[PDB]
Amino acid sequence: SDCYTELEKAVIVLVENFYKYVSKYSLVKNKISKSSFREMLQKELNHMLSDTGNRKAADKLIQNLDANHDGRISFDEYWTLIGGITGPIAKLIHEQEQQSSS
Amino acid sequence: SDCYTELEKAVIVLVENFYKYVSKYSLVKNKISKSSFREMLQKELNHMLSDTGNRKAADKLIQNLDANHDGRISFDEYWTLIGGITGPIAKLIHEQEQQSSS
Repeated sequence: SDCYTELEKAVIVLVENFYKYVSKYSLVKNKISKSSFREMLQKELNHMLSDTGNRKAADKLIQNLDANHDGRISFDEYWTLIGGITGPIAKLIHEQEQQSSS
Repeated sequence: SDCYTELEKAVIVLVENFYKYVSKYSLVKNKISKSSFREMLQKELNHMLSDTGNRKAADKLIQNLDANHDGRISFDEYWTLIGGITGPIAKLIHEQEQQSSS
């Protein structure tokens, strides 16, 4: 009796927040523009973004990925883009759930 | 009135599921063993792991990271390790919460 850990439902929810944008197998034959990652990020990850710098740290990754990428999408592509925003604010996140020791 | 998106609380929860293992700033002077990632993964991400192959897809990353890494932990280290397990099962996740079209 197992509850499904928050982390684990969350790895499910992150996998859906990406796979919603393809038809199940379709990583080349039906796919988004990589230019929607940086835009969908301003809808589904909106509460840490306002400074706009956190979004500039998405758009830097787009161009870095374009240089290497025909649009054979990889599952690893989206995951390695999220880690380029989740970084400068990453300390600040852990410190917001505390807020009592700067 | 904003609710805090599941994805976004979940990026918080992932950031906590890592930073709980350092004293806030301490990434070199107080830090975990990289051998704890592959082990803690068998506790907090337990419901997709049983096959044990998904865990061998963690331990493969550890050895790849050791060759490059004194233990100056980055925030990006943990995040790029989670993507090495979240991959072969990644399609299977998106297919499980649907289950109605193989």
